[PDB]
Amino acid sequence: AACERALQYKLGDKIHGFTVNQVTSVPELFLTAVKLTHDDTGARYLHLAREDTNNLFSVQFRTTPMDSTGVPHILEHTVLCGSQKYPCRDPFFKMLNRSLSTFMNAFTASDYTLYPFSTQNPKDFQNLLSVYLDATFFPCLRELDFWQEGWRLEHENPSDPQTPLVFKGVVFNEMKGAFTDNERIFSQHLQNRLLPDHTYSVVSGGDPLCIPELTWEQLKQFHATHYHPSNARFFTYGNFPLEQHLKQIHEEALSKFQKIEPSTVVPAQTPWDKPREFQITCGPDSFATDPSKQTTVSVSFLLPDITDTFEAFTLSLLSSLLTSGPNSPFYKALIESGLGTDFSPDVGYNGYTREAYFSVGLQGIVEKDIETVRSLIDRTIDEVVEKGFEDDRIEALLHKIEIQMKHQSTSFGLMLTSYIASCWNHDGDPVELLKLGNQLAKFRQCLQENPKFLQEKVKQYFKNNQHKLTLSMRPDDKYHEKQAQVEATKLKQKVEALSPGDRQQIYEKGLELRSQQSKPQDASCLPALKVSDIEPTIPVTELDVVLTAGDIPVQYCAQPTNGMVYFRAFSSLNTLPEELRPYVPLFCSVLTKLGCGLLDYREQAQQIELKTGGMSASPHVLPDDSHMDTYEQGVLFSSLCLDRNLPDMMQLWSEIFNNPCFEEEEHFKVLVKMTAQELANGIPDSGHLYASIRAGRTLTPAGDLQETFSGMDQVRLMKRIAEMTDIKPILRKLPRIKKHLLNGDNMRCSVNATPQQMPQTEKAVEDFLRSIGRSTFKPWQMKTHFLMPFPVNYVGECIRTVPYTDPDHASLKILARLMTAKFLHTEIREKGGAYGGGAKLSHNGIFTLYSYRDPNTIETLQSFGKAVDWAKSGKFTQQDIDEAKLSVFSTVDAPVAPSDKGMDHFLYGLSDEMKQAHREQLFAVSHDKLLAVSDRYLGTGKSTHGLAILGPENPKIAKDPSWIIR
Repeated sequence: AACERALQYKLGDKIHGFTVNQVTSVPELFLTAVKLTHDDTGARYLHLAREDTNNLFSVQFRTTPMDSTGVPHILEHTVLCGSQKYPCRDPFFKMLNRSLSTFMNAFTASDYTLYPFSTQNPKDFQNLLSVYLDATFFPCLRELDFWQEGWRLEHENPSDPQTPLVFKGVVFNEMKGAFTDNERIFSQHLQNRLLPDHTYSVVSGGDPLCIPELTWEQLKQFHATHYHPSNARFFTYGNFPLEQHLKQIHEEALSKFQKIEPSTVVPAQTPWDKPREFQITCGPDSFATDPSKQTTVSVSFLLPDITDTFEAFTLSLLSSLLTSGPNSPFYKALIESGLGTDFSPDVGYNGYTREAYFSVGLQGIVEKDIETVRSLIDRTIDEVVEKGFEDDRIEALLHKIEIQMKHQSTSFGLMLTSYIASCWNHDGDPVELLKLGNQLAKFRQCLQENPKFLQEKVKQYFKNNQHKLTLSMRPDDKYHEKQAQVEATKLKQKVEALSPGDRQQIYEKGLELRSQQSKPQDASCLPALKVSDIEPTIPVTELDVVLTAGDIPVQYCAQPTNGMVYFRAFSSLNTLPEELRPYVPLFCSVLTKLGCGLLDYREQAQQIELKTGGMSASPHVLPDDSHMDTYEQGVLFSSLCLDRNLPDMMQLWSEIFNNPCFEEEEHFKVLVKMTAQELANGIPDSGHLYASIRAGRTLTPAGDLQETFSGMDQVRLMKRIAEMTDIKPILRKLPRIKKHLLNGDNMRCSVNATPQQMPQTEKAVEDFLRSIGRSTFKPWQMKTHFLMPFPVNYVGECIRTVPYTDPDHASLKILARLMTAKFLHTEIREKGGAYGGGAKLSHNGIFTLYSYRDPNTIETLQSFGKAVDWAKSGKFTQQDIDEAKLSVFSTVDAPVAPSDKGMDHFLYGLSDEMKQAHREQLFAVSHDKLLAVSDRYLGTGKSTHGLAILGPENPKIAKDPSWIIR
């Protein structure tokens, strides 16, 4: 096994130029941690050897910007457009089709950047590790790649010099979209204000007004100073041997550098002595939203540095105690006070920065109450100092921590790297941060030996700490108007300062960039795989449906879930009246948080968090793979629990079915308002999803109903519901849904658990099931534009293909991945400047066309017209089809955690006879078939086309009478 061998490194062993410094076991996580340092370049290596296939490698570079120009983000964003060993254009989004990797993506945060990737096939791991090593340590920083990828000047047509020069770029629109997010605006301003001393004072992502002050030479110097491997943290996770990683790294990249000192350390923020206060302004509230109540307030403190692991542990626990749940002091003080609608952005602990900053505050309040809120918060802290915390809540919190320690996930390496990145960015020993068990034992001991421990901590960091702050934000109806005007003024200031020779230079450089883009060029220099590497057969999983008292089919699975238990239960909806369908999402939202039998919502929530590890309920619409318009709707009462707490949880579920409290009204108002706000916030960050859903509404009964359950109609409805003052008519609906959905008539349960816990689970599930009651489609074309005050655009469009078992559906899943990887990724992201775009084939058979953060709309609708023409013409080689197969078979074979194998058969009904049937219709894909399927479905007049676009108002779009404006 990986762990046993990995526990066999002796202190002081030289391994391919590395050195052994510390090895430790982590049994609560079942892994082994190894710390190594290179004898010359000083880069740190962390190896988390753990017996899981999906291995991960990540390289980290501390990027400490000193301005808002946005240099570290663009340096990260551009080194994915060539290098020395692979001078081909775009090595990254070409290796997205020459690898079996399930994750391959890169991140950049305030004071660091980090390139991880995780995969399962060792040869593919070696290939992509070489690609990253070369494409970060030795990139050819073409100025034209900076022009394409960062910011540049360009006419409305690089061929015509008679149209004005505007800014273009991908990072530019990326940040425009990122700061379309009011939460992000607030958090950015808060971090800048509370930490104004040093690098956190400036927008490391670059402000959409301060990007143009960045020049190519600055970028090259930032790279030459920051990406030297003395600023390199290497982190690898999984079962592949260590010698491979170290040998490849040392004898590929590290040998060509020498030791420097990375004078980049972020210094401590100076302590204030007087509480401060500020004011920021943001964009308006989406649609019909009362202008009065849109203010936001915070009171954010300053916690110690995260070099001391235990102090940060204790303060994280304390913040969770103070903020989370209807049993927390600030929930009772602030949330139920009737002023706000939710907590503030970044509420609770935030250890992202060098020093943690607790935050707390409302939003949706009226301005005149700000001092009120402040007083509340201040007063509330006082109360805690004189009371403390109820012991049962502490026990529930520790139980939840234990659950999150034990629950097995598919992507453990990614979570480990994204969890230790911040703490290890600042010379902090990361092994100590992995040992949750040791620190929980320490926490229990320290809490027991002194009863007032948490009271003293709250006093020390909330009473006697002067580094407070009180930020307050207000909506401006013309915030983005002002941003556009100042950007236009900056454009004019930058343009008139240019000689005609430089104008001709810009024009010729734009033409050369266009040539470098649209020229069909080579990619053979990169390593790759073959479809002879995709495994031919997948192992089968053991299922055993067991009818239990008396017609309830109850699947079971025996997985190594580490002593945890995963109950699930799908209950249908066919007998429900049609008029109560829209509120079914609301019913599921409030079902598990209103009162169960003899308990009230605070007691029930304390139970739920004491016994289980979460108890949700969320409607699904599952389509059928033997007919186009056959769908099974229904709610999925998922759950989770430790082994011992199994009957208790099950009793809870019975209580939730038999006796839900539909008369607690104040907490229902609170939950409705809070969740409606939470749905109103999210429309930007998932604009393409909403657009695609509204487009595909009219194609499929399943599509229309999924639009009702999660489309824009849902947020519209919830906004209408949280506005009302009389919530009686809505709370009088819930019994009518409980009497149709909380029974055992049309219900199929499921269980995942270790075999040793299988008979006890049999008994408990049967007890629960005995403890419950036992009582033409014509596709049609619609267009729709949603007026949304955003800078960037979100475009959707759908096509109606054939469902899963149809032979043609198999080939389309290669074409859809083919168009994205070759044609759409170029004519949308690299040319149109968007953040993302392409096509997918939904499991139901909807060929959807989407765009993510698109500066333009009509071109993309036309770029989609050129998408079918390019495919129908067959202008792709045979290896291109070999590329798509390698891609899809890295998506279809994405590893599944013990918690869900197999939930596809339980939900969608895919027996391993039908998966292998489809898996071989994909190996049987040839050039002639892609031509045969493309001209059949995607052609004009061959299907129905539903369109939907989210974005700012546009003259041409609003003109066409063939469009609907909403």
